[PDB]
Amino acid sequence: LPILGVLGGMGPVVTAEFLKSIYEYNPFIDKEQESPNVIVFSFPSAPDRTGSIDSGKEREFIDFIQVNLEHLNKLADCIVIGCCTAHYALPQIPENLKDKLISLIKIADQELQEYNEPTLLLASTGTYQKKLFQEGCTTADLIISLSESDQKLIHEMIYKVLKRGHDPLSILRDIEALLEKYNTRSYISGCTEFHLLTKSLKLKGIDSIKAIDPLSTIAQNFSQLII
Amino acid sequence: LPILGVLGGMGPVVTAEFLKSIYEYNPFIDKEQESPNVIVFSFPSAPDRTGSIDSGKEREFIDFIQVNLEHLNKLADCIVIGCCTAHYALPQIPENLKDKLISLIKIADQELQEYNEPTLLLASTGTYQKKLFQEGCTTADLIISLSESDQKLIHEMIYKVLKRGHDPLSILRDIEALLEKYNTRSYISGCTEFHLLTKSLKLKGIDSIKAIDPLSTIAQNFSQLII
Repeated sequence: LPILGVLGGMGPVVTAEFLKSIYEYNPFIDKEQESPNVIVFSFPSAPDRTGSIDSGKEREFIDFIQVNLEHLNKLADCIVIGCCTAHYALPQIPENLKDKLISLIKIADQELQEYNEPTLLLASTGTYQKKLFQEGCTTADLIISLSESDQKLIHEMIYKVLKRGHDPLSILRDIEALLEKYNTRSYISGCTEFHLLTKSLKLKGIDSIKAIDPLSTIAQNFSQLII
Repeated sequence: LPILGVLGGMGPVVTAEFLKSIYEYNPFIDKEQESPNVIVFSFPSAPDRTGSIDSGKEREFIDFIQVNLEHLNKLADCIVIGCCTAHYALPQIPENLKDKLISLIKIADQELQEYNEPTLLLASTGTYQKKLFQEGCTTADLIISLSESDQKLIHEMIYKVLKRGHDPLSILRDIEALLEKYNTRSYISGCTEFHLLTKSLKLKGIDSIKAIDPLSTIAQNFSQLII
């Protein structure tokens, strides 16, 4: 039986919501015993990702990621790091600890390739500084980058609303204004906390916005992805 | 930093909801880095608990519990098995694998001691057959037992509604009728899926029912319990 390992806690609110998504998207038919097997390491003590870039302390963060990948390699068959910015550490991690890894950047890339329309990357300044989507996606030409000022506003939404567990729909107007400003109807969840927004839109039946949301995709396609 | 280990997946819907409860009850003040560190083994492939009792296959179930306690003993500082019925396996498990264990039966017992009023045990036939609450609680005299017929109705609620992720408030009328039938205003979540009901009551501000709910208690008192 295949086990998904989740290096989580970045942040904890979205980590818990992702685990919930896994079972919401894979309801069992007859017995509970059919349902996805998942190991979650929800460690919010993980250093601030953008903080680790803005200060000099990338080594500290990379070690955190490496030690926990060592654990999860022994326990799980596939691994996901529940944080986009955190993927910046991967070039420094030995290749053996990334054999089972499913990249959120690549999941986003595959989805955007099918959608094939310009889409607004909603992400932290850290994710933008490290150019994770621009350097990782075959569909980089379809990715619209936020300006520096709008990146800082996304930061506020992430830290003041989403990470603190407040209603994700409270930022919907700010998001719709951004989409209108950048002339698109789609966003990429370039920050995992936008899984929370994506769920809230789906719950309300708001189909006007296309969300390229890697965590929703992983949950939805668990059967096929997790081998 | 103290880590809670959760042997979960019994069932998965309540396991995910419990992890969510942990962060809902412990909102951070300044930084995310303050928040609870938790390892969840959500393995729904765990054999049916009552099924393992009704068939002859307790050994199979005990081994499942033992192998995963071996893992979590190395990783966590405190351990919780997210299933009341599953506690029946503990007498067969070596004493070294239970040093870090926090019993849901004991958490319920401590709470009932403070409340000090008769309370209806909502639990599976398996939990009743094994007499986990009657044999484990100092406050056993305050525990009202469901009749055999009403135990089977609780079974239906658990399997048809709660485990399948349907709205826990859909069984509220049946629960209120039971409380009235047994002449009390309190229940014990003798089955972990009643954490889902407890959350739903709290969300709606229904204060007329007292829920002795071990998972809510563990989430709420994480700081003090998890050492």
